[PDB]
Parts: sequence; C-alpha cells; structure tokens
Amino acid sequence: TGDNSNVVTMIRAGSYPKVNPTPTWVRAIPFEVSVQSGIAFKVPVGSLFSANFRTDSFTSVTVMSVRAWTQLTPPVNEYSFVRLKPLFKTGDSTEEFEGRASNINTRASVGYRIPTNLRQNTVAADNVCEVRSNCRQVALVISCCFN
Amino acid sequence: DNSNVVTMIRAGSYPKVNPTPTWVRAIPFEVSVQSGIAFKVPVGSLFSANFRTDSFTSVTVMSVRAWTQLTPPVNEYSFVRLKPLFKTGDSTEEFEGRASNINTRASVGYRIPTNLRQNTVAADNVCEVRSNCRQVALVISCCFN
Amino acid sequence: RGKVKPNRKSTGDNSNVVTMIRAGSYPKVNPTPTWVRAIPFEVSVQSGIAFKVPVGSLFSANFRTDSFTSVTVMSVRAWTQLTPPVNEYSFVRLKPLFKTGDSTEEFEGRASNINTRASVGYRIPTNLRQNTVAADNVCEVRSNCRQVALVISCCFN
Amino acid sequence: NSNVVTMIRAGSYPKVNPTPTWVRAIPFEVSVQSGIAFKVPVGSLFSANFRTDSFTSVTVMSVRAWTQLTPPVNEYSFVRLKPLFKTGDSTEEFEGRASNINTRASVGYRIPTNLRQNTVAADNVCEVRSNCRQVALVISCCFN
Amino acid sequence: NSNVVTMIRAGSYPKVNPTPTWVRAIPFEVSVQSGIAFKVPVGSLFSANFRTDSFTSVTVMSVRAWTQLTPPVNEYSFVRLKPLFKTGDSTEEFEGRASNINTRASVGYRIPTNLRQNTVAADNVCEVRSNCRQVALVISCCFN
Amino acid sequence: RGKVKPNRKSTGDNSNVVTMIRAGSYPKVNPTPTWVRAIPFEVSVQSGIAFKVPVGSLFSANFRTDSFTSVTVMSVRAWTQLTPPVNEYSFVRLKPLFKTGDSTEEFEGRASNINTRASVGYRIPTNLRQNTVAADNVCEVRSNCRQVALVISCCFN
Amino acid sequence: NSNVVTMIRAGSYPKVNPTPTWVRAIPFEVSVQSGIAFKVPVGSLFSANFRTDSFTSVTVMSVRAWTQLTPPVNEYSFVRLKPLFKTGDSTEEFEGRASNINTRASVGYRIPTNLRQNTVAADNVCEVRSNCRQVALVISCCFN
Amino acid sequence: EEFEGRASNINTRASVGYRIPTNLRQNTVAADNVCEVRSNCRQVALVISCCFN
RNA sequence: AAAAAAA
RNA sequence: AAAAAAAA
RNA sequence: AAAAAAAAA
RNA sequence: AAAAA
RNA sequence: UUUUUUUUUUU
RNA sequence: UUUUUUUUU
RNA sequence: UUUUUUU
RNA sequence: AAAAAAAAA
RNA sequence: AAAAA
RNA sequence: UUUUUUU
RNA sequence: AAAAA
Ligand SMILES: [Cl-]
Ligand SMILES: [Cl-]
Ligand SMILES: [Cl-]
Ligand SMILES: [Cl-]
Ligand SMILES: [Cl-]
Ligand SMILES: [Mg+2]
Ligand SMILES: [Mg+2]
Repeated sequence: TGDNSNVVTMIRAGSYPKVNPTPTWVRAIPFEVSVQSGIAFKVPVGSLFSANFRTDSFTSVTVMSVRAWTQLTPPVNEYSFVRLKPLFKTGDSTEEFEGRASNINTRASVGYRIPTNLRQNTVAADNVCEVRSNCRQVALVISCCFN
Repeated sequence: DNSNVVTMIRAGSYPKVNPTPTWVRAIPFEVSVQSGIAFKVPVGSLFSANFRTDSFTSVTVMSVRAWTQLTPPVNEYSFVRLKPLFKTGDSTEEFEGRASNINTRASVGYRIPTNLRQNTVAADNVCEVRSNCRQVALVISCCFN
Repeated sequence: RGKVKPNRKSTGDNSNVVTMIRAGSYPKVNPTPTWVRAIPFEVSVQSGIAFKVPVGSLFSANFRTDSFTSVTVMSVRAWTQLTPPVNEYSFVRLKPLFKTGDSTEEFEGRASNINTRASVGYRIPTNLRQNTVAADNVCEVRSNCRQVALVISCCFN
Repeated sequence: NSNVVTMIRAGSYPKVNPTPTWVRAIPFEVSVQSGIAFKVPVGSLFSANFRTDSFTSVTVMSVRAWTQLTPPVNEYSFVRLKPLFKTGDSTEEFEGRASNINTRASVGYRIPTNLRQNTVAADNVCEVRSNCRQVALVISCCFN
Repeated sequence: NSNVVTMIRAGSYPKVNPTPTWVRAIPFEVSVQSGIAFKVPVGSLFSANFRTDSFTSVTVMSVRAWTQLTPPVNEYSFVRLKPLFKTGDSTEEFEGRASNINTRASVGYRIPTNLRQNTVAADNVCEVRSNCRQVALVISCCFN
Repeated sequence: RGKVKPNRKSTGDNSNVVTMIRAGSYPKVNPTPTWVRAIPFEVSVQSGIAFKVPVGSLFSANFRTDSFTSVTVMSVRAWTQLTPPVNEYSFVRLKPLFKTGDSTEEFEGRASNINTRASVGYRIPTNLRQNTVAADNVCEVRSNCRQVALVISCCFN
Repeated sequence: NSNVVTMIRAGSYPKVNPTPTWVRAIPFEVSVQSGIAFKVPVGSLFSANFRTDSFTSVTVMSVRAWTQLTPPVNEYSFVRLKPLFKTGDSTEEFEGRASNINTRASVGYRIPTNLRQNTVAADNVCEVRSNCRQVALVISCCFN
Repeated sequence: EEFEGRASNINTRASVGYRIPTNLRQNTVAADNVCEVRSNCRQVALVISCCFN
C-alpha cells in the first residue's frame, strides 16, 4: 500500500557528505570458553575480535554487559552453576555474580552490567572477567560496542 | 545509568544468537573513469577490510550516489551519469548531474525499488559511471548479509 | 524594616557609585579553577601518512592553558588549512585515539568545491571522557592538504 | 546515551579565539600594618597561581575582604576598604567588624557598571586597613 | 504611635561606613566673558558651602545651566554647553536661548552611563558660552 | 545545540568584557551617508526690506554639514533674535522660495509681549522637497527686529 | 552532569560511622545426611567470603533453602526447615518438595519482627532435613 | 585544582570538598592516589563517599 | 497508488 | 512495597 | 534508548 | 548541567 | 494552500 | 526523590 | 523508517 | 492604638 | 515618607 | 495573650 | 518611515 515504485528513481543529491568507511558497531558476540573445575578462567577481550564475528577489523571494544550460560552438563548429582567476576584495568572487582540451575538438565546463567563510568575501551590483551563453573564449558554473550 | 558499580543481571534461558549478523552501511569509495568511456562499478568493491566487510559475500544494494572526485576539463562544468545495472536486466536510465560552478562537484544518485533489491555478489556490477572528471566518488547505501 | 541609611544605589541595576556588600563568612575558594575551552590550533600533515595529534598542543601560552597538566577532551573538529593538490577536492579523516584502546574509525569529510575546506569532527562519549596529559594522543589525521586546522572542545583541569 | 564515538557533520570553519576572556574569583592575601593603609596592587591578580598570568588587563567588578589572622588582645577584628580609581579615588571606608573575637571581620563593595574600566598591574584596586596583620581578599573580576 | 523610648533587640555588629557616598544637585555660578568659552572646573563641586569638601572625586550625571544676569541691550539671553571628558572632549554645543529678554536661557545635557567615570578637582566638566556675564549651573552628580 | 565554549557575556545586555561577533560577508557600506538635521543660524535684516536666505548658510563647519553640497529642506522656523524698535511688538514674515516658482505667501507671527520673540514657520509639502544647492534661496525674511534666528529642518545628501 | 571536578561547599564535620550495618542475602551450602536434622550455625554467615568477617552479630530476617544435589533414585527432592530461636526453638517443619525429580526442592520461612534479635556465631538459625546430601541456603539478614 | 576552604572562626574547622564527574569515576586500587591535601593544620579528617567493588 | 513533468 | 549505607 | 543507514513543498 | 553576589 | 501525461488496484 | 544491598506483589 | 544491541 | 510582659513543628 | 530628569 | 493608658 | 548587530 504505502510502497514505492517498481523502477529506479533519480536522487537529487547535493554536496559530498561526511563519510566513514569503518564505522562503529553495537554487537552481542556469542562465544564459548573452557573452564576447569575450581579454577577461574580469565576471559580475554581478544576473543571478541575475530572473522567469525566480522570483528577482525576492530582492535578496541567497549564492553557493556556480560551474560554467561553453562554449556555442558554438570557433574553427576550436581546442579549447574556459573560465576562471574568483573575485571577492569583500573581495578579488578571482587564480585562473584553467580547463577545456578534449578533443574540439573538446565543451564545455569548469570550476567552483569558495566556502569557508564566503567565503559572504557579494551584491547585483545585485556580481560573481561573471571569465570567459574562446575561445567567444563561456559557460553558467553557479551553486549559490546566495537569502535 | 546513575549507577556507579557493576550490577547483577537476572538472565534466563540462553538466547537466540547470531555471530555474523547483517549490517546496513553507506560505503564510500572511488573509481577511475576515462573520458567518453563507461565504467562498470564492481560490487566486489564493497567487500574489503577497509570497510569491515570482507567477511560478507553478498550485499543488497539500495541506493547509489556519485560525486565527481576530481576537477573537470578546462572550460567545462563537472558532470556524472549513472546507468543502473541489474542481473535480471540492465536499465537504460542515465541519471545525470551537472555542477553549476566549475570548482564544484557534480553529483547524482538513484534509488533501487524494493522489487529489485536482491543480493549481488562480487562478480556482479552495480551501475555504469560516466563523467568528464577522471575519478568519481561513490557512496552506496547497501545491506550486507 | 528597622532602617539605618548611607548609600545611593539607585534601583537595582542602575547604581552610579560604589555600594557596600554585607559579606559574611569566608567562602570556599579556588585559585586554580577548571576551564572549558575551544582550543584552535593547526597541525602539519604529509599526503598519505597519518599524524598522531599530541594532547600537549592544548597546553600553551597561546591558549592561556599553561597552568594545566591534564584535560578532558569532549569533541574534535578538523578543517583542511591549505589548498589540495592540483585537480583534487580537499579531504580530511579523523581516527579517535584512547589510552584504553585506539579506535578504528576514519570519520572523513570532503569538500564539494576545490576552493573550500573539507571538514569533519567527532564526539567522545561520556564513558570515554577521561583526562589526558601532554604525552597522550587525541586522533590520527589524514589529509591531501598539507596542514589541518583543529578546534578541540575540552575541559582543562 | 551513546557509548561509542559519533560523527559530527561539521561545516565551515568557525570564528575562533585562542585567548578568550575569563570571569574569576581570585583569592589572595596581603600584609597590613597597624594603622597604615595598604594599596592592594592590581598586579596580584595576574599570576600562574591563578592561571591568569597570560592576562595584562582586568575589569574589577566587586571586592571582598576578610581578616586572615587573629586581632590584637582584647580587640575584635575589623577591616576597611576604600575604592581606588584611576579617574578619581573614592573616600568611602567600607568597614566590617567581627562580633566574636575568634571570628573574621569581612565587608566588601560593588563597583558600578560605569566605573568598570580595565586596570593593569601598575594600578591599585583599593586601600585596606585592619587591626589584623593579614587580610584575605576575594576579587570578582573579568580578565581580558 | 509610641510616645516613649523602646528597646531595640539589636544583634551582631553590622557593616558600617563613616564616609558614605552622596548624590547631589550642586548649584554654583561662574563668570563668563563675551565670546569666550569658560572651562567649568570640577573642583567647584568640592566645598564646605556644599558639605562636599570631604570628597575628592565625583561622578557627574547631568549638567544644567541658566544665565544668571541680564543679556546685553537688544539681545535675548543664551547659553551653550560643550561636554568635556578626559578620554576625549566632545564638540556638541548644546544651546538654549530665552524667548523673553527678561527671562533666563537655560539648556542642559545628560552624560550616558558609559561616560560616567570619576573626575577630580583638576578636571573640567564642560565649556560654557553666553552673552550674559554670569551663568548659574546645577550639576547632578554622585560624590564618592 | 552542539557547544563550543570561550566567552563570558553575562545575560544579554550585561556583558563586562569584549565578545566575539560572528560577522559574515562584507556588507553594503556608505562612508558618506545622509544626515537629517535641525540647523540653527541667524540672519541680519533691515526694517522694511526683504532678505533672501541662501541655502549655503546650511553647509558650514559650525553644523558639521561641510561635506555636503545639496540639501532637501523640509520646514523652516523663524524667531526674531533682537528686540524690536521702541513702542513695537516684534514680528517676522516668511515667504517660501523655490527654483520652480517663488511663492507669494507671507507667513507672519507677532509677539504679544514686546519683550518676547515673534515666531513663525512653514512646512514644505513633499511635492516641493527637492534638493537645493548653496546658490539657492530658501525664503524671504522681513522683521522690525534687525536679526532673525532660523532653525531649518532639512536632510543633507 | 559536568565533565570536570566541581567544588562542594561542605560545612560542619558530619556524623560518621566507619563500621556501618549491612543488609544482605548470604548464599552458602550445608552438608546434610539422610534422615538426620542438621543445625545450621549462624557462624556460617561470618566469613571473608561474604565480606562479613568484621561482624560479630547478625539479625536474621528470612531463611530460604534449596536442595543442592540430586535426590536418591526414584525420589523427588525435598527439604524441611525448623526455625530455631534462643528464647525457644520452634517445631514447625516448613517443607518443600520438587514435583520433578530433576528439579530443586525449596522452602523458606520469615522471622516476625518480634523474633528478630541478634545472633552470634555460636547460635543456630534452623534445623535442615533433606533426602539430598547438600542444601543451599540464602539467608536475608542485617549484619550489625 | 586547589579546592580550598578556610575557617571564619579560629576555633572552627575548615572543610571544602569536591565531586568527581561521572566520566572520571573509574576504579582505583590501593597503589593509586585520590587527592593531594594541604593544610596549616597538622591532621586533616576526611570523609570519602565511594563505591566498593 | 507508481513513474516523466510542472509553481 | 520496604529496610539498611551513600548522594540530592 | 544506543549504534549504522535514509528526505520533500 | 564549567567560572562571579 | 485547490490544479499535467500512461498505467492501475481497492474504494 | 535517585545509586548500592535485601525482602514483597 | 530498515538492520545489530539493551530496556 | 500605645506601654510592660510572653512561643512551637 | 532624607538627597537627582 | 495578661497588666497600665487612650480611642 | 534618515544613521548602527
Ligand atoms: Cl526437565
Ligand atoms: Cl566516496
Ligand atoms: Cl568559487
Ligand atoms: Cl539610602
Ligand atoms: Cl561560555
Ligand atoms: Mg565543475
Ligand atoms: Mg535436589
């Protein structure tokens, strides 16, 4: 109804505009990490830069929120759990944001938001957070802005 | 927003995710053009690391805008023409724009109606450019997928 | 009231002589306050090579910003300061740079008249507005014109 | 709000001024002898201690004074201000006295718009009298 | 109303000024020679005859003039005023003429706020011209 | 907006320092503009004879009207400048004069007190307000008083 | 707000407290044995793992319990809670069962305001019974 | 910046304080420094409003 | 409602 | 909805 | 709400 | 919402 | 702030 | 009334 | 308005 | 109305 | 309602 | 509000 | 409706 045409139509363009071949890009990047029992795993910021995510052209990224799900079943007799400790170059946190499953067959999950005042860039050498989980793998979805 | 520290998120089930999403983009690039000769613009010029788009193999072109990128010949006013090209059938429209000041760029563009917005691959061509200026700058509004 | 007298200040904003100020307790003072500023300055650029703009350029007599050692940059605007090569329309790119991580943006503006300055700028989000010292960099500049004019909106502190 | 950089569709090159003006409250102290008036020099307003050394002229709007040290024994602090001007010094002795010996005396005065001309380092703002040996000043002024 | 004294629940010692300012209309005459302009000295404003001798500087707001003596034979009185300023004398000849020989000529002029700076005894307010030998002046001014 | 900074102009009509003016294209100027003026001057008259007032009297240092060679006269007012003969009440007549044709009007005013100036004037209709040069005349003046004061409302151009 | 530091016109020194109170939900687990009640020690709430090693007393508000491990074969998880109080233990057996063997049982109880006195590490919150060999507790309490 | 505050009674404390804008509210570890303190008084009491994490 | 045009 | 520590 | 893109009497 | 009663 | 040429679907 | 921690609907 | 992100 | 006296969230 | 058009 | 005074 | 942003 409110459609347009079935043919090409002239554009009365004007002065050459402002342009940017390499713009920013708000993204939710999904990737997994392996975790050993009882040992915290530091999540490298570098996992976010990759051709798998179309983000290999970026070197910096502003992480906004971190969410995590256990990716494999827990040990026998156990309910899946997962923890997150936010890491920041200006000072690591000591928080242990933990989510557990209520059904052994179900993923545990938890996440944390980064306040605006702590949303600085990070590079591949930097770490996002420590992860702990009685499951050997953890799936993460990181809401981050690539720039 | 007024918060100053990390806060828990009571996340739930694992979400539907997509590591290689689409991206709506305006891609600026330039092409060399010879006097009196038409130059087919390759769609492959849109897939390059310079645009963060080498990971794409297809692109739905929406609109095309061209500006003369160099001065015109002596005594002449810049001008640039576009002939949209389509795999299903090239057009014959010559959307032409002429500068009214010799020192000023000549610009023109054309929109692709929804019914012709299919994907194009690197080997495809967007449109034929013509111009008395040896280089034409192009801004192509397109959807990478 | 319960009047005294003196003075001669005629109706509010129309006094012709000095008038006493019933000042009170010594206030909170600051001899060295901050200063939000639009700093104009130029940088030289070679065709094809990036030039990292030092934050130190902002601290200078020419700007009165001498006493400062740190600055919070808000936005950066750029103009080509010189004509372009023959046959060319001016252009200028800006790549923001941060200590926590350099960006890969190339905010570019081009002139539509050869005689006219190409211009472009970019805003720094609040979450990236930390201080920067002289040794720090602001942005990479590229330009077919040999000199680029910059105006940097920042807060000195 | 925005979490990444955003382009600024800037335009023509604007009107700039690398050396803009500055309205300031400049605090500084002066030494005062008993019974002797001290001519406060305008030059004390120019100094890197205030970021104002890049200035050579200043428009004084108002002047406020507080005694900076205790008064003599048995005495309540006090301070006087006599506005001075290049076109003609005034004879007003704007006085303020403490009502608690342990507390500062203060007082100040406003300069009408018609007397707000520039002054230079050589010039004098006002005479200051006080039974206290030091007087803290805060001068509202426009550096230009 | 009250017919006896009543206590005043006074409080802390206020801000005082023994030598305050004063806005005044100062009348005084000046001797004028035929055809010759007379520079009216600002010093005539300072005098115990006006209670203003305690002042050394004064801000002039407006100046009014009247012829103080009769004019020549066959002539109507007249008076001229040319405002004088330290930053730059003016060239206006504000004139007023009597329409009845037996009556005074007058005229005056207002000083804009931006030219109301202090003046001292040495300075001159304005030139005065008149066919009458004396000119009565009334100067609205602020003594400070 | 999209802010810069500097300055210190406090609320409209209360600035204490210089403030930048974002001037633009060079305007239309005029170094020698017109000037509408009330020109006072006196003329001498003999009892019983008319005196043609020259327009040149208006161009003079004493009026700042030096640079002008032409003037459009709007209205002419006249006053007797000196006392009348013994026993007489002052009087003054004005006969307007024009290059296209002198008028035969004698606009006359008389004093009702011997001590008082007789006064009179006349307005020139728009359709007679052409320019006049020094060699031109304005009006004939008559008066039992030997000197007549004139104030001529005109436009210099 | 702004992008730079701003002065705070602070006043008199305020009332301060270096060791304030803290309202918390303390998660921790306890080992349980089949058919045997386990008394939960309040002392479990005082640990550097919870940032509460600095507290020596705590007011318990509510107690919620989940089975932390799978139940025996062919059984649905269940957990009971028997509140305990120094002034007098309760006999309530607040019990929750799982309706899906693979799902946590859960239950909890509230402590009325009149029974919310302080407890120390030696005291006991409640008895826990369960067919599961570990029970996860989350105790809402005010550390003081 | 030298945010200064003085007492108007010799027997009374001088105070002053400052706020950190949001764009400068990053974390700080023990090694870091908050602010320089100057005073003609031998001991300055401080009250720092902060967010531990 | 699409397209070429027109103030 | 509320309580506790902190800002306004 | 953020990010990229996209127009007329 | 940076800097003066 | 009411106004050409060819198509044409619903109303 | 906003930030942080916790219950309640 | 259309894409990616979070309420 | 004058004079003396007499208070809180 | 003391002192300036 | 209560005393002394006058409307 | 003569002369300044
Ligand atoms: Cl299930
Ligand atoms: Cl381009
Ligand atoms: Cl041009
Ligand atoms: Cl008064
Ligand atoms: Cl400003
Ligand atoms: Mg051209
Ligand atoms: Mg269980």
